Amino acid sequence: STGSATTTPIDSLDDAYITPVQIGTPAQTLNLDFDTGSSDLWVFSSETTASEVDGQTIYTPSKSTTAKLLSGATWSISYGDGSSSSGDVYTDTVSVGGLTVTGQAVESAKKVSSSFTEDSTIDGLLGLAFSTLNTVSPTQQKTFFDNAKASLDSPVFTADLGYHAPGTYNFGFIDTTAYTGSITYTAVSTKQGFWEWTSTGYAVGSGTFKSTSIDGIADTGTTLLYLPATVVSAYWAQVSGAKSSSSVGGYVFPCSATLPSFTFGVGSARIVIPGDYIDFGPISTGSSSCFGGIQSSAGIGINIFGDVALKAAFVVFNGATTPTLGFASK
Repeated sequence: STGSATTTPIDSLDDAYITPVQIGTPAQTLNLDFDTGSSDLWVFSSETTASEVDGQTIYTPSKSTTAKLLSGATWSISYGDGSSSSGDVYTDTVSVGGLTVTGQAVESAKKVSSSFTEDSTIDGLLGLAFSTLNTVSPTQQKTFFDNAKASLDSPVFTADLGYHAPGTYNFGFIDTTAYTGSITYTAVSTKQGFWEWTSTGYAVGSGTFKSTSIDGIADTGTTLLYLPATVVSAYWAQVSGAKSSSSVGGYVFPCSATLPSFTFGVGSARIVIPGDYIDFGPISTGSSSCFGGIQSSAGIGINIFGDVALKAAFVVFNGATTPTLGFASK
């Protein structure tokens, strides 16, 4: 089997991408944030505290003839940005782009943190990291991909995120028309439950490539590119007037600037992030100070190749017995 679904930016900045997902019978379509940095499929629901729902579409398990309460199971998650959610668990039929999993754990939120409530465009998350990170207790549950894998034509999914435009998540096949050149594959460590890999270095604009190992995660659920402070300083030093602002929370730059590109290495291959992809717009409405798309990871504990990096590439998440990642230009 295969599946293919379009993923759409939630706003004009590409702050996140939403993909329609069919849950239950008859289908209830919710727009979920596909997140290769986490491993829970959780949704706003008829069980979510009413004051914490503000425009999201909800899953109502009582209206699904295939929903079954997973007795005794609860979940609770906290994300790297400080947001969180928790609740109980159903199993139900879940379909993405024509690919159907029966008995998928659907984690129904009883509580969500304010950042989720305040984002009416995201109805929940669909985790695509390794199932070892799934938070369901006392019996950990499998991700949608883990449940589908054996049925897929090939045990892979691909992320093809658009810049200021829709893109595609495919399951079970590699669309050879969706990229240019070849796909360069690179080793993955699953020891932390992430799609963790090592970039071979970077360049700023037309500058020379610096060969240096940068361990990080491929994370579709993180907006920005978070890299070591040395790398980030080298980038922003090429933007007149850019500076790190403690009060804003990162590097800012004059909105009048033209940003240089940023290149990262994948083995001997190179992925070029155009400068425009690094512009996240005014820090507040009407400001002439703009927020940068490359930020320091120093306070995180891990480097994160988020959407800023991934949308410059066609990315293969190869879930073979020994997982690997592939990157192609497009």
